[PDB]
Amino acid sequence: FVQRSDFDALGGRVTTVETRVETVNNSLTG
Amino acid sequence: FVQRSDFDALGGRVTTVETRVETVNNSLTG
Repeated sequence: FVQRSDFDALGGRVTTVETRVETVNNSLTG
Repeated sequence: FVQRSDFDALGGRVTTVETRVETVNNSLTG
């Protein structure tokens, strides 16, 4: 199985990418 | 619960997307 810390660590990366995928789209649209 | 294989399988997708989100931004910025 997998520990809670590893799952929470991966959750931060997913949230961070969700911000960048929209910042990049907004930056280039400008 | 969830097995280690499924967590590691999802880890590859997150890493792959992290590369594409920057390649796409760099390709369009060029």
